Amino acid sequence: STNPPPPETSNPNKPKRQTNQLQYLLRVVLKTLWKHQFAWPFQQPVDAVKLNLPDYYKIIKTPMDMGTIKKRLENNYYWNAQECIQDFNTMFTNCYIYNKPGDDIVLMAEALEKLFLQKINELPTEETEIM
Ligand SMILES: CCOC(=O)c1ccc(-c2csc3c(=O)cc(N4CCOCC4)oc23)cc1
Repeated sequence: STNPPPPETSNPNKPKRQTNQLQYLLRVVLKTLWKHQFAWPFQQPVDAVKLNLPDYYKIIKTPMDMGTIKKRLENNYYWNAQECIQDFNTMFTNCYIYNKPGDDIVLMAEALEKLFLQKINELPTEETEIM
């Protein structure tokens, strides 16, 4: 068709780790985002073939979505919280560079992003490890 396989969520070489900030991201930030009115387009990888998105994978070199992010959180895939935050920003900016400003999907991403920036500002200022 063809869609690339979902992004990796497990790191054999890359070391596993957990912090109170990654914990807050999973148990609070992502839980709030997941039930937003506009979460559903971002809950799984973009099926660009079924959606007939021309050149989507030529233009979007790093596909990203909240289902991948959630599983990476559940797999301690991230070293720290800022790494998780980068995947969220990649998901939002993917949508902004691919679509006309002000389109429906862009409005949905913008509203999710606005909620996301609000919740990540509740993150503990100090990072502390977890077993
Ligand atoms: C089977 C039903 O699922 C959906 O309705 C669905 C799922 C994911 C997306 C989505 C996520 S990012 C993104 C993008 O960057 C651009 C497009 N477009 C643009 C051209 O109009 C059409 C959707 O869609 C998406 C959109 C709809």
